[PDB]
Parts: sequence; C-alpha cells; structure tokens
Amino acid sequence: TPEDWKALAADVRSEFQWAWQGYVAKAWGKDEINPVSGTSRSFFIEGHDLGLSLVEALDTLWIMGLDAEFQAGVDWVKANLSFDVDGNAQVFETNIRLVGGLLSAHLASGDPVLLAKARDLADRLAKAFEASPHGLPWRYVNLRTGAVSDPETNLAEIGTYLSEFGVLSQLTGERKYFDMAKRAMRHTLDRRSKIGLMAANIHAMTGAFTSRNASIDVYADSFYEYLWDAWALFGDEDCKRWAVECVDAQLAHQAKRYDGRLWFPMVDFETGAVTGTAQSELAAYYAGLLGQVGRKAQGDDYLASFTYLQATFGVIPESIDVTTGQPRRKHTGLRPEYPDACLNLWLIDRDPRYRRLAAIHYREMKATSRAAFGYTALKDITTRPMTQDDNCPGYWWSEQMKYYYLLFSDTPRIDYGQLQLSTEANVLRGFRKV
Ligand SMILES: OC[C@@H]1[C@@H](O)[C@H](O)[C@H](O)c2nccn21
Ligand SMILES: [Ca+2]
Ligand SMILES: [Ca+2]
Ligand code: NA
Repeated sequence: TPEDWKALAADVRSEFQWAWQGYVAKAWGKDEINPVSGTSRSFFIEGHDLGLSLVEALDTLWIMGLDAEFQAGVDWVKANLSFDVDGNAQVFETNIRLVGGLLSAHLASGDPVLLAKARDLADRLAKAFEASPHGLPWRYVNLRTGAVSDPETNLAEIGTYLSEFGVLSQLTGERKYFDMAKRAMRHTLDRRSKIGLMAANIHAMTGAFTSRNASIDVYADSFYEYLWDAWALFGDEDCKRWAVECVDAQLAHQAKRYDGRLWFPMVDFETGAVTGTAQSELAAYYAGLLGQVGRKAQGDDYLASFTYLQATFGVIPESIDVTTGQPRRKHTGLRPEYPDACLNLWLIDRDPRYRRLAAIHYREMKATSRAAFGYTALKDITTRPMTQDDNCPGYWWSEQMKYYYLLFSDTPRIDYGQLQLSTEANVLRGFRKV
C-alpha cells in the first residue's frame, strides 16, 4: 500500500501538539522539558530561563495550523520575554535559536513586538562583534552589560548570523546587521589556504586560526550553509561565489571514500592530509547543502552514507569512525540533520525517495525517543530497547517535526518555491498567510 503522506503529516502534527501539551504542563516558560521526569531545565543561563523551547516551537506551530497553541506562545513572549539580564549568553546559540525563532514567528504573524524583541536581542549580541577589532564575535556576552568572554571561537560561532541579521536589515531598514555578519565571514574567507579551505578554529582578537583542521561538521557546519543562504535570501554575489568555492574545495580535498562510502573527515587546511577519523551525525546537513549549491549527485552520495547508518543502527550514531563505519559514542542528541538533508534535497526535485527515508526516521524517533511527557535524547543506541536520557533539546521544536511536516503535508501555509530555512529551521521566507 502506498504511503498516505497526508495521514503521516496529520500524525506528526498530533504528536507535536501532544508534546506541546507536555511542555505547557511541565515546563511552561522554561527553556527545555525533561520529558521522562516531567521537569524543566535552563539552557542559556542557569536559573534564568528565556522560554527557549516555546520560542523555537512557534513557527512550527503556525505552519501546522496549531493556531491556538501558536498564539498562546506568542502571547507569553509578548508579556514575559526580556533580555535585560545580567548573565552570560552564548552568542551563536542565542542568535540561531532566539533571534531566529522570534523572526520566523514575526514573519508568520506580522506581530511587531516579535520583531522588536528580535532586534533588541541582536543589539545585545552586536556588542560581542564590536569587542573585536576584526568584527569576529566573542563567544559569550553579558546581555545587560555587554561584557565579553572567550574569544577562542570557530567558524560556526563567527559565521552563523547573516541570515537572521540580514533579515533584520531587510525588515528594519538598517544595514548594520547584515554588514556586521558578512564582515566576520569575509575575515575567514580572506584567510583561505591555497587549496581553498579554512581551519575551523579562530581567535576573535588575533584574527588567526588556532588549529589547522578544516571541517564540514564540528566547529564549522553552518558557516557553509549561510554563504549559500545569503545568496538565496539577499542576492549577495560574494556569498554566492564563496558558497560554491568553499564546497568545491571540500569536494576536492575533504571528500574521501571508506569501504565504498563517501565521508568528509577533517583535514589539514593547507596540506589536505587527513587529520581525524570521526564524522558527526551533525554532518548530515551537508548532503542537503551539496544539492542546494548545484552538487546534487554528491549530495545524494553523502546522504547514502547516513542512510547506511540509519539502516544499520536504527538511530544514526552521534559520531562514527569513518575507517570502520561504526559508532564512536552510544548516546544521542535527538538530532535533526538527516531529515534536514532529506527536505533540502526533496525541495529540488520532489523525489518521493526522500519522503520514504524521512518516514523511516520519524517512525524510528517514535519507536525510541517517546517518553511520558514528550520526546527525549538517548542514552544508548546499542541496547534493546535503546535506553533514554531525559531531555528534549530546544532544536527538536524547530527542526525535525517541522521537516517531517513540510515533507509530508504539502501545507498551503508555505510557498514551497520561496521557502528558506535557517540552520535552526526557522522559516525566513515563504509564509503564505491565511
Ligand atoms: O543538532 C541541531 C543543532 C541546532 O542547534 C542547529 O541545527 C545547529 O545548526 C546545529 N549544529 C550542530 C548541532 N546543531
Ligand atoms: Ca543545522
Ligand atoms: Ca540549510
Ligand atoms: Na522556530
């Protein structure tokens, strides 16, 4: 019997609503639910929650037509969410989760307050960029005082702002946000090696690399996405060029086959020598990026490596050794990157193969991560049953349930031709209001 995709979408929505109910019951206004114990935890600042999962969920709720739930969350934000807080926040996470989550909710709803709050937060984060003579953000900033800490940063944490900041520039009319984000990316791109790679670790004050390791995953992932995404969102010609150049350098110097499968281990950014044997599950986003930038055959080949892991292990291991294709770790983070790739590749040609693969992933999530009050990360994927930890990461609310729903629902609330997703799956273009 052919899969009824619409029924599967309805199941995703049902499960999401059920999870939301658990969040409301156990963790209202708190950063994350621990759905086994039925408790909450903080994410950014211990004891000073910022409604993380609520904010992350908003655009997902809207897309699913969970309008009452969406509005309850928006109304909570409008009444309660403030960033005048004497505590340190990680700049990267704060941007991709809270600035981006408020922006997608703003674009869905039109509510000016959500933009006001996104912009307030971005202005607090801007102090981290201003504290570097290179415009490379420090990793942490005090939201109230602007004090910075930890300049030993990385490509992802200096280069995952341009989508949110660029949308802020579009909406506000102030180019400063776009410029600040682009300047940081240009810094490292200008320091590419002769073979076109960047090391993944960089110092905000010296502006120099602090390792020799080029990476597509750990320390770097979304830098490469945001180059393409800035072309797509803003028509930025430099970013279009850079996106393709960076990917072609990776395909030339980091693509390696082991036991017939494509992997992208870390390499020395100048010599191209392999410097590591680990690949993170997190790398799976890159299969989708490869398609986006016009390297779809390679993207499908890379997806196939992860499809192998899913078929073999059920849940994709958090990290594997590329030389053996086996797990390096037994726990998971309830990770979304496989359906991320499936959606991104499916948006190119609408091949139902990607739906089939994502349906496996969704069903496996249901079979392994369901707990009393929501969905949880795993302790051990090698036991049967797989043992659970007790945490629903904030990104679950923005990412995989949205990916599944977008893959299966064909919702009229999204213009699929105009759809743009941040690295946290915040929708930054493509809402079709009712
Ligand atoms: O696993 C999802 C999380 C999210 O915060 C987001 O997708 C982000 O791009 C990322 N990089 C590595 C891990 N993650
Ligand atoms: Ca991502
Ligand atoms: Ca992407
Ligand atoms: Na979101």
